This record gives sequence, structure tokens and C-alpha cells, in this order.
Amino acid sequence: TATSDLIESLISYSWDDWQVTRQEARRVIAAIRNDNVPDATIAALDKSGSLIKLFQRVGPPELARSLIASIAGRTTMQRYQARNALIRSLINNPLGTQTDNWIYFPTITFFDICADLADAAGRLGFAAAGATGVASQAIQGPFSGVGATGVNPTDLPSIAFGDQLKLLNKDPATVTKYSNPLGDLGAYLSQLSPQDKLNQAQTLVGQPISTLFPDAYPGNPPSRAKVMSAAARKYDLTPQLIGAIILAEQRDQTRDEDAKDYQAAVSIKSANTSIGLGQVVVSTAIKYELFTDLLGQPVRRGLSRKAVATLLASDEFNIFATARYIRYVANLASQQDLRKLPKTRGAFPSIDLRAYAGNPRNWPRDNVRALASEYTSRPWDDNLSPGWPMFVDDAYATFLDLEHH
Ligand SMILES: [Ca+2]
Ligand SMILES: [Ca+2]
Ligand SMILES: [Ca+2]
Ligand SMILES: [Ca+2]
Repeated sequence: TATSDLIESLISYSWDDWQVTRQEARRVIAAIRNDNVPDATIAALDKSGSLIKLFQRVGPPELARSLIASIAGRTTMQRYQARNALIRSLINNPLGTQTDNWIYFPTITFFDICADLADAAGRLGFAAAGATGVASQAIQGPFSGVGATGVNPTDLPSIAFGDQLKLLNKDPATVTKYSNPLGDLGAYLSQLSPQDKLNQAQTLVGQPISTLFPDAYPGNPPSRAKVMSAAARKYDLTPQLIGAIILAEQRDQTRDEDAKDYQAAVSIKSANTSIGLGQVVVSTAIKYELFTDLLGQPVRRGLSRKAVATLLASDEFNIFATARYIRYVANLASQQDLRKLPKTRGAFPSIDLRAYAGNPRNWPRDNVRALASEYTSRPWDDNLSPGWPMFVDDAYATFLDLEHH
């Protein structure tokens, strides 16, 4: 193909030219991504013995990641040929892609994640690129975590050593610095205009996902909204309900909290923190296999705890995890006997347990309120979160209003 022709030239050596430079590698990657016949291109490269050379010669891990994610993402019928060539290419024991943010994924696992993600994105309808909807520039206070800013938790600088020492000694002032920013939830909402609220919601859903696998997508990363819609369809939810849960968490989130969430989880301590958009707890993601619909069993079986924590920092994995767990909680609700949940019935008298089995568009508002309690706290133990239900319900009202807009 025209693309394989160019790639063969770019990776070749000459009288001069004893290396595939970073710029040549970038051109190769762009050619792969711009290609209208990617399977044909891979077939041609393999036939000429150039496929293994391609993987071996694109050296810096950051470029290897882009190359491998792009090829895994674009291939269908030649998927196996690419994977096999990648495997053969690693015989001289390169770092491959296993560095930096991706140090918890072996190189072949990186390929397999990208293949599964691209396939999921295609099948579930979130492959298509979103606009560069604007992120918040905030660096502290409520609504300054990744939901607002698009700054990935895995990209945040190491917490200052002085603070790590204070956090270790459980210093009140420093703990607060890295914890939930909101005390009185209702007081927080009371200080926002309707327009402020719609703005937050739009900021959250309108911007591209902060993803650890951007080149697995055919173009630019999809909007949060698109991924939330895909998850809503997969789990019989709505983007308004998923968005309400996430907007509540993100209002009660800061940049510093994000840094602590991630860094503690992958430290030698392997802390069980809540991570990312939906503040999914690492243990919950493992207990309930929350990536089931984006990653195959072979990939999931091999994931380390720290790999799981890292995936939770990738917005699309987090949105699917959040949504799958919401549907788990709703399904569990539908199996309950309301007579055995007198505190729940007391607090939410219009709760309809059977309705939980269906779509949120047909849920009473009390179902949204009760589920908010039972998302943040243990589900259906008849112990309720004090203020989370009205906090999420207000965000829900906003999404119904935004949906209105
Ligand atoms: Ca938080
Ligand atoms: Ca797979
Ligand atoms: Ca509970
Ligand atoms: Ca909307």
C-alpha cells in the first residue's frame, strides 16, 4: 500500500541513516493512523519482513506505545500477524512499553489492552472523536480533580517529601490537604448558581476523556459524554444518572486528592484508595471485575492490583467501572425485600425496588437518592449515607436540566 511503501522507506538504513529517529518514528505513527487500508498495510509489511523490524526499530517507549496502540487499534484481520511480529520483536529484551505510567503493563499486555479497548469502543459506540471542549484551569479547591481539569492523576508530580512525611505521621492539617474538600455539601450547592451548575456539568462531560491509551482510538479521544452514553446503553442506565454520580464525586475532589489517590495506591503500601472520575475503590474494581466489558478474561486474569489502580485513572475504564457498579447496585436492590429495609423505606418512601431492574428514566427520584447512598456506602445494609443522596440528587437535577438544554 502507499502507507507500507512510506513506512518501509522511513525505517530503512543507508550510507547515511543508521537509525530510526524520533521524527521518522512520529511519521510512521502518523502514517499508520492516517491509513485507509490498515490491514492491507500490515499484511504488506509482514510479507516483506518489515513488520518485526518496525517494532524493533521504533525505540523510545513513548513512541513504541503510540505505534503499538495505533496498530492494535486499526487492525482486524491482521491483528494476529501484528501481535506475533511484536512478540518476535521483543527477543532482545527491550523495555518495550513498560515504563513510566505504564510500568504495570507488560508490553504484550499493553497490545492486548489496546486491542480489546479499540474493539469495545467500536462495538459499544465510543470510538468517535470528541471536540476539544474546554477543561477547568483550577489547581485547588472543590471541582479541581481530573473531572474538571482533564489532568490525569498518573501525570501529577510526586507529592512533596515534606508532605509524605506529614501524611505518614497522620498530621491533621496535611491529611485535610489531601482529602475531600467539602464539609457541608448543601452549603456548597447553595453557593452555586444554576448557571454555575450547568457549567460544571458541561465542563465534565464535554471534554475529551483523559486516557492512558489515546492511540487505541482511530482519531482524537472521545468526549466523556460519548463514553457515558455507551456505558448507559450497555448497563441499562442513562448518561444523566452516571453523570450525576460522577459530578458529585468530582465536586468533592481536588488535584491534591487525585495525587494522593493514585500515588498511595501504587506505593509500596498498595493503599486501597478511591480513584478517578467515579471514585471507584481499587478493591471494588477487583471484587466485582469492573472492567469485564472492556477487557477479555485473559487480560483481566493477569492484571496486578497496581495495574487495576492505573486503569481506574483512565477515564473510559473508570466510566465503565462506575456504570457497571451502579448497575450491580441497582440489580442487587431489585432482589431485596423492602420489609427488611425499614430505614431505607423511611428515608426514601417512594423507593420502587422492582423499577431498579429497568432504566433510570422510569425510576422514582427516591431510587436515585437511595442508590446514591448505596453507591458510596455498603449496598442495601439499611445503613444510609447522611448527605450524599441529596448531593447526588441535585447533580441529577442539573443533568436533567442540561439534558433539557
Ligand atoms: Ca473526593
Ligand atoms: Ca482480548
Ligand atoms: Ca448502605
Ligand atoms: Ca447532555
